[PDB]
Amino acid sequence: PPAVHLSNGPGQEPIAVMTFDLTKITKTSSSFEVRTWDPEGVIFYGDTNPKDDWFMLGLRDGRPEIQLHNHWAQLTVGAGPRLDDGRWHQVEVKMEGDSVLLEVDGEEVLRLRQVSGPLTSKRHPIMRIALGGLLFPASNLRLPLVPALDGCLRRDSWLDKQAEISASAPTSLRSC
Amino acid sequence: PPAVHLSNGPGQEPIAVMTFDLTKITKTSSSFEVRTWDPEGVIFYGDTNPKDDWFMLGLRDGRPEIQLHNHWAQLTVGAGPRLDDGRWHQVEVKMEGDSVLLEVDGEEVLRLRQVSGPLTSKRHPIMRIALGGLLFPASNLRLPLVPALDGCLRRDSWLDKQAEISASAPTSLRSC
Ligand SMILES: C[C@]12CC[C@H](O)C[C@@H]1CC[C@@H]1[C@@H]2CC[C@]2(C)[C@@H](O)CC[C@@H]12
Ligand SMILES: C[C@]12CC[C@H](O)C[C@@H]1CC[C@@H]1[C@@H]2CC[C@]2(C)[C@@H](O)CC[C@@H]12
Ligand SMILES: [Ca+2]
Ligand SMILES: [Ca+2]
Repeated sequence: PPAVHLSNGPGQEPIAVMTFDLTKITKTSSSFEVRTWDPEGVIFYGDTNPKDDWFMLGLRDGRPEIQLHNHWAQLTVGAGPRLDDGRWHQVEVKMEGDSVLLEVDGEEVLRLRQVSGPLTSKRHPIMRIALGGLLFPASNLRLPLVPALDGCLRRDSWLDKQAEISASAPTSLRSC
Repeated sequence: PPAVHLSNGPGQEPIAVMTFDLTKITKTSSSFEVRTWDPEGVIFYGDTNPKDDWFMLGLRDGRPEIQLHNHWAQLTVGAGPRLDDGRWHQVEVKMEGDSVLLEVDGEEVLRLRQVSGPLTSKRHPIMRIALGGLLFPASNLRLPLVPALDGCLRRDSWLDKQAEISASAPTSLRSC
């Protein structure tokens, strides 16, 4: 299975950005496998607005961390086991009603409840997903961390491929 | 080791309430072991103000759930494995800087960051801890649940015993 490096060069920007049309979404889940020895960094970021409607899944002290900022909630939460042990880990993020669920290696490790309304029914119908980086300065995070994540990603599926509008990459993706 | 039932009668109120003087606190951690087959309910509640400075640790769908409401954050978060398997489980809740940490059976399963300033340096210097129930109607929770927790508690330590002002129990505690 083809795998890509989650950091390019200095690791100051995402390795890829995908844009989706929220009105065409019929699937909200995203899943992938990640391998790394890096204890801190951004796995993926998402927003419909970089100022007040954004989300970030990363690692801090080797463990998953989600920072989220929208009309309903603003939080910085760590959960789950360390993933920086150099082993492949299955990760899944999805919506379940008004909640965001995080599953690691088959187990639910975190459920952020009351954080969102239906996606398709959101104001701005365009969602951006960035891999290995944010779409705003790391210093503007609720809790800053250094975004560079020295790791590999494979078997990824992002939201609903049928709603994907476009995909870009500042620089060509590197294979692991 | 002596153990007590976490629910008395209809399970509409806590089995015990302890009050502490925050200025005398030198230890914030609380720990105990719990056993139960009940998937939903309140393990313990805490506040300095039932309207806008409160906290609740309970179970929903068998898993830990924390609801917290204060000047800095307002959240409803689920995390960790199910604990309603009828086996004894070690649980520890403590402050680590501005974060609230939750450990289950020796493992950190949840860290709510940026949710609080130093306790000793809080406005109202009195904190109440209630076991097996809340100090306000369940309907006023951020996300209501039925508080009755049919389970047993033992080996409990609450905050700093040297700062404990008093302890009450609506009805006499029952042994498991
Ligand atoms: C977590 C989700 C959904 C599951 C999907 O698998 C990944 C995306 C990333 C973007 C999140 C969105 C949930 C809703 C958010 C928090 C909006 O309020 C602002 C950014 C959005
Ligand atoms: C979680 C803590 C601390 C660890 C201790 O072991 C238990 C108590 C319960 C009460 C919490 C407090 C943390 C600060 C809170 C959220 C205040 O803002 C309002 C209620 C307080
Ligand atoms: Ca890193
Ligand atoms: Ca119950």
